[PDB]
Amino acid sequence: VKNSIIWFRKGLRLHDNPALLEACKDAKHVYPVFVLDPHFLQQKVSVNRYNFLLESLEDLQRSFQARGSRLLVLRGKPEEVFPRVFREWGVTQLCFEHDTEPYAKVRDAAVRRLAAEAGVEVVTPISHTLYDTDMLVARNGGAAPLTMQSFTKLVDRVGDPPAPAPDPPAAMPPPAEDMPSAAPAATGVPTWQEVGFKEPPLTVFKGGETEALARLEAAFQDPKWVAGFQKPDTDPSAWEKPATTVLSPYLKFGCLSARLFHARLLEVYRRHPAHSQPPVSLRGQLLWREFFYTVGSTTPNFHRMAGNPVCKQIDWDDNPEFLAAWREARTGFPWIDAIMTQLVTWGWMHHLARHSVACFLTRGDLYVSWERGMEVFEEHLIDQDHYLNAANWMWLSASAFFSQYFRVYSPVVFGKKYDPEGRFIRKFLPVLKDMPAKYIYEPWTAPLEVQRKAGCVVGRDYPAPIVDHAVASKACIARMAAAYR
Ligand SMILES: Cc1cc2nc3c(=O)[nH]c(=O)nc-3n(C[C@H](O)[C@H](O)[C@H](O)COP(=O)(O)OP(=O)(O)OC[C@H]3O[C@@H](n4cnc5c(N)ncnc54)[C@H](O)[C@@H]3O)c2cc1C
Ligand SMILES: [Cl-]
Repeated sequence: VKNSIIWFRKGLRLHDNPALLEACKDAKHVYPVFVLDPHFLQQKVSVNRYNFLLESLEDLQRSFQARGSRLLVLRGKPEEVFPRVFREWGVTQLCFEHDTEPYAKVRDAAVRRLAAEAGVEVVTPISHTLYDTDMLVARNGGAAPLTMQSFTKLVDRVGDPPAPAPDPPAAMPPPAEDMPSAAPAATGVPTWQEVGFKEPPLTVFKGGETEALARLEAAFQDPKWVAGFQKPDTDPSAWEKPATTVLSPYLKFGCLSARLFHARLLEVYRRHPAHSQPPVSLRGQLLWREFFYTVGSTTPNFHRMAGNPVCKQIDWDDNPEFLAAWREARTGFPWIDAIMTQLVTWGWMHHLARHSVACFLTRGDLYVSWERGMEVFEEHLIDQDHYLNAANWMWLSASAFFSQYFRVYSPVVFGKKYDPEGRFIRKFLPVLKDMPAKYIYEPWTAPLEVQRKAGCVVGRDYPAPIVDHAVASKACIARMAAAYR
């Protein structure tokens, strides 16, 4: 008979899951499997992203039960768990979504060999990205493009990406009854307290495929906003209704199909001929995701500086005092400390908001390595993608893709253009809620009668600025110009 296993790592979804469909085809029994590392928290990972993953698994659980099945959350490592359940369940086929990530390439190489030892068929379709990221390198001559212009001219020569796969059947072959490794008490979705977190999550974005589809339909309620989308013209100060889609946490874990997003974008573009074009368009943002995935999967040490052939060797300073003040939201700049607060509370900030902290820490003011700030993002960001994190942090440090270090944001004037009243600051930094808008972005310039009337004395309730931006930026820019020579 055909007993199959659909292995979930990314792509935590039922729509456009081309492996679920193969695993359910002519199958007597289907085993939805997610391998969960029981330790990991004893080795880095906030309770915001892990609970977002757990909520995404609970959404798959309710979706599989509504179709007569059940999600199996197995404990242990894949190399130790799969050889057991292969012969316990009589597995003849193993399906899982393809992953071009470095740890994944090793992990999958190991499982495949084990699946070949047990006479199991391995089917790995491509559905996490838009196109075969390897066909994009092959058609280009054998090398990945290094500019967005050249990549967008490449995908247009390939054509439209594959359409989203059809929905799975309303009834699925359930797991076999009375299997020891499929016991409900052992294969259940754990909560954030049971895995070893003593702190509750504070994010406002819930995980799951159901929430990803609902937030998708909400963004497409106004097709005029979808068509004329220009990313660089958005608001980094909007928090009640973010100026963007906020679909990156769902696209990272796979709760939302990139093929479904692109297909819905083309439907709106066909009825709006004057829609925005890449890279500023909504489709262009998906192409940024596809551009960095193509380059990083073919580039050695992409997540690092040393050994990276595409990164610029920069003598970044080792200054734990500046790094700690930056990650603890105590730099003295309310605009910076608000975004670094939104980082640990929500796990998501606007793209231009992430531009201000990454520039302030690196080539702008503190001259600290982009790897140090990337490690701080890798823990709090609920949308933490390996290739997208690394390329964007090299972008902001003028170490790759970006070479314009004379462009430094002011930790005081950038946010004032969008939010002169400081609504964003008063929300995430309530210690400055009564400060007048004239000194909200520069509290150290406020009079002391003013400071006390508002309950924020600089040096007692809110720290002074750790650096002078005019002095710090002048010194960092000069060193960047020497390195680029
Ligand atoms: C220092 C730094 C680190 C970042 N780290 C991450 C990360 O770990 N994960 C992550 O998903 N994005 C990362 N980004 C990119 C960008 O900030 C986010 O994708 C964006 O803020 C998410 O908002 P959204 O989902 O509303 O995007 P939208 O503007 O609505 O775009 C929709 C989708 O396009 C993709 N996208 C958008 N902008 C980019 C971009 N610049 N690069 C690549 N793909 C993009 C995402 O999949 C996103 O969900 C980083 C950017 C910076 C400057
Ligand atoms: Cl600026």
